[PDB]
Amino acid sequence: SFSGKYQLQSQENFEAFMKAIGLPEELIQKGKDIKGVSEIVQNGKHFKFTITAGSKVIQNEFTVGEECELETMTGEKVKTVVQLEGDNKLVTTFKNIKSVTELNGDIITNTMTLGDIVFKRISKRI
Repeated sequence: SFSGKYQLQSQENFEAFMKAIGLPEELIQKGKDIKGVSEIVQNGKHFKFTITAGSKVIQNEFTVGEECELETMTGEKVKTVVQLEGDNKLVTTFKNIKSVTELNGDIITNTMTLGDIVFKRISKRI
């Protein structure tokens, strides 16, 4: 069940992943190592997720089994269908970014793979 606040503890590969997709040294320097709360509201099939890492508010909205335009870091509004396995593993791909947001009780583990770089956020439910 994805409804909850999730504060970041440890992120593997923020500055290598964010430069490799295509961001400046301005939005990288807001959340370089400043912990962000992803405030997720699961309302059945209608999801939203509000990432606040430093001083950069990216509020997103998808519905599971519907083609929904999502505000990613470099891709300004990118269409992708988000398929849910059960109620605790979201499985999607934006442009060439395999985003797997798997819940492990409290720990929301977003293992977001470009190609070689694995951006793993380890975020416990506060």
